[PDB]
Amino acid sequence: MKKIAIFGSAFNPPSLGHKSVIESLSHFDLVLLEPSIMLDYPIRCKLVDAFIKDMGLSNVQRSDLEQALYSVTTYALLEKIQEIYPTADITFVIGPDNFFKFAKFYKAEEITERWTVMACPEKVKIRSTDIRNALIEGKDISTYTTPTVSELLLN
Amino acid sequence: MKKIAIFGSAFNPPSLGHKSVIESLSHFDLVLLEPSINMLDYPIRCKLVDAFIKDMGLSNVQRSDLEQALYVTTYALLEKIQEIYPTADITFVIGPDNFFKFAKFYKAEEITERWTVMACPEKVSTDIRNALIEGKDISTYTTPTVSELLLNEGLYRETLSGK
Ligand SMILES: [Cl-]
Ligand SMILES: [Cl-]
Repeated sequence: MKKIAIFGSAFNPPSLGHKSVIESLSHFDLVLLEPSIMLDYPIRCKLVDAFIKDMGLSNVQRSDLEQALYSVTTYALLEKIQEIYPTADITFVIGPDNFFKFAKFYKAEEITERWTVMACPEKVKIRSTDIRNALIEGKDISTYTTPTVSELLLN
Repeated sequence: MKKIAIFGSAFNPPSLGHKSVIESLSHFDLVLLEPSINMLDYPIRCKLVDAFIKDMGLSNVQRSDLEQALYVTTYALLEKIQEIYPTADITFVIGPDNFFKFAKFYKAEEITERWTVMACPEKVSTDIRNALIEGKDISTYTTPTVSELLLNEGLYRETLSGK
């Protein structure tokens, strides 16, 4: 791996919103989906695994760096992935909202000395709260996420 | 081709700081350097950028002059680039200083709706301009052919337009 992108999110649940970001990253050697430590962590991990299967994109894997680090800061996460892959160049994938407020992040300056920070457009716009509310309300969520994820959510 | 990164800068003059950003973009199919419009005249900056590209020896980098053609906000520039390469995915590249000032860009939010924005780390131009005016060594600030052109034409120290 030379170019590694790491995309942290609640993935609560993974949605077509996340997919619209992740599918833009085909030029990276490895794209790591790191679920943050309401759906509990083990279920979110299973949902992310289903999501990855559904997307069928060769460069995407789930990462669990927060598990050994466990609050877990972006800095700590990037430091850890850099230690695992010393020869790689690391890119942190962020939402635009956080991109605009990055100066407030713990060790923001230090991050910008070491690593790339990338905001990808959210071409599909879906709030997690809206999906989880749809589940409670009993409405169809098949167009909100990928098929295996939706099957797992209903169960 | 499919992944195109655009890096705008004054390139006034191109430095090892610019190189540190551009060399991180090997994963893009094409990287376009767009010089913007103590400011050296645009055609001279273009000449420096051409030498800089040759010096870096990175096969995916080209100079682009679409700003000259539009004579220009980032928003307008990206719209034009998307027009020229309609099937490409475009990423706009900035360094840390513009990164923390990005909200101030014209239609910054609309940019993020349409295109990827990437802030690359500075691992390594105003220091060069200062060293040239004072006769100090610049060989550690820029690439060899750029240094040659800066000195030979008396850029900054004696002229800004070469006229
Ligand atoms: Cl989420
Ligand atoms: Cl500059």
